[PDB]
Amino acid sequence: GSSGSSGMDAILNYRSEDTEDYYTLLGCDELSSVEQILAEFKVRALECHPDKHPENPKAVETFQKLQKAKEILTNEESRARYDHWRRSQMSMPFQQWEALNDSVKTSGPSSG
Repeated sequence: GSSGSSGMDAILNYRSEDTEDYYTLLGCDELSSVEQILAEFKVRALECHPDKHPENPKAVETFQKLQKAKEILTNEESRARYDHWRRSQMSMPFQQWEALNDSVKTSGPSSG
């Protein structure tokens, strides 16, 4: 004989997340390696690429935060600084601090 049929697993969790964590953007952590951090950035970035979806401008943002974070992480030097700022939970955002580190002068006027 021959019979059988099953597949009632129609349960998924695609909830959203309201947070601005450079680590969340790529869904990785200190454990994740550079190679991987890039792979996810490519798929996650392409899946929401602006060029592809010219009708959806907002997308640009998602790609802007994906390319930025991916960089700050990919580089052990830049990342190292990020973590430090976290453990210190400074009042100002990493962005600001970053500038201070490089130079104690006004760097990057374009904010938005």
